[PDB]
Amino acid sequence: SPLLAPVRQIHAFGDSYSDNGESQRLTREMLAKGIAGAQALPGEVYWQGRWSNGPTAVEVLARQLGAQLADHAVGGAKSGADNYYGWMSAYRHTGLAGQVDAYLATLDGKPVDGQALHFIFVSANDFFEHEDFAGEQPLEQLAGSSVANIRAAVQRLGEAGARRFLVVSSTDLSVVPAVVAGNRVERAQRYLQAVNASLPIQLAALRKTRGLELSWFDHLTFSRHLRRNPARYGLVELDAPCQPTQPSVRPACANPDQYYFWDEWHPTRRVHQLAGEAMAARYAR
Ligand SMILES: CCC(=O)SCC[N+](C)(C)C
Repeated sequence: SPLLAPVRQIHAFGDSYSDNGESQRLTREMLAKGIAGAQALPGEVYWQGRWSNGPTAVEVLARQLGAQLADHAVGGAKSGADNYYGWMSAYRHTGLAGQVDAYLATLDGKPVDGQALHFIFVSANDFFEHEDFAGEQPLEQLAGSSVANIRAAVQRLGEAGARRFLVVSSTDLSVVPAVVAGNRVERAQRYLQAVNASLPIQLAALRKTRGLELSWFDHLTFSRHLRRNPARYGLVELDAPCQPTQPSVRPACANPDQYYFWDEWHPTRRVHQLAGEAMAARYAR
């Protein structure tokens, strides 16, 4: 199958797996304004506003493709309007649907770039918020909502003029250290299988109806290759965070590039690099 056409501009939408500074900017604005419950995100033990110790995967992807990046993703973002952090809603809707809305409002009349790649990577916070705040919805129904929400984002961007998309699957929530510690490995498996079975069917139907260029990145296949043969990728430690934060911050491991996880939820820069390189692989430079 032929490589897809080159990419010169990316518009990225999603959560802390893509965020390159928005949760930092937004939370300082929320702190300055006095919004109740606001905290400085991501925190002290993170690199330059990323929720990791280096560039996120979409930033690597942009580098790999020779593209410029406008990264609208916000740490904590859910697939609908709002954030894992409920207190942000008093200031901005920073979920995927919020990000789409702000991107389209910020065009200032001008058209959508029909050549820009619209990059969508979200859903983990749907599961985390459900599990952390005792959500009552069955997981299959939550998965349904996540899927609807993502499809609706692509439909809305398409309606406004976007033509090119890369949508990332659920990551393997089942091996995230926070999920292991919460004894929630089976819930994560069931959730991520339901999103990843359904989403690509919905996206294929939309891609055909609206004549889109839509690529699907299966992040679970990707992390299964990394975790089955880690020495091949220079990785040694697959389960412990390099930078513990929970219950409290402790000293970082000395060899973070041999680690899969930076904190209890987020991958290291080395995993982000590998993912961004893999994501670039269906596109011509
Ligand atoms: C995990 C994908 C994200 O955006 S991190 C946001 C906050 N949390 C406590 C790690 C869920």
